[PDB]
Amino acid sequence: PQYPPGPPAFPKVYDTTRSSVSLSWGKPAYDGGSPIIGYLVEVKRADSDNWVRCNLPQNLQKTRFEVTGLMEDTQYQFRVYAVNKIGYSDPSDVPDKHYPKDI
Repeated sequence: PQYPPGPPAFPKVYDTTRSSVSLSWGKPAYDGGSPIIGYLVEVKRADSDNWVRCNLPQNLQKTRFEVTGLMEDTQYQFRVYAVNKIGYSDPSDVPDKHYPKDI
């Protein structure tokens, strides 16, 4: 008997550019009894209700991802799913709203 994994641990922004935001997280506390196969990153405009998927899970084995194609001076929010062969974790929201900016 196997379940979807738990939420990714400690998600954060760790870099930005004027057109991208880079997120990092840690492996979930539990994997539901089947190995983690990937992660799924979703991004929305902070002033929006429409989340957009940024990648295919099997394409994202590492616990970091650069979200590209973002508009400078526009605020975004992010959430990350852990995935295994059973399904998707509860998403782990990335705290706060974030601008893509040259820092």
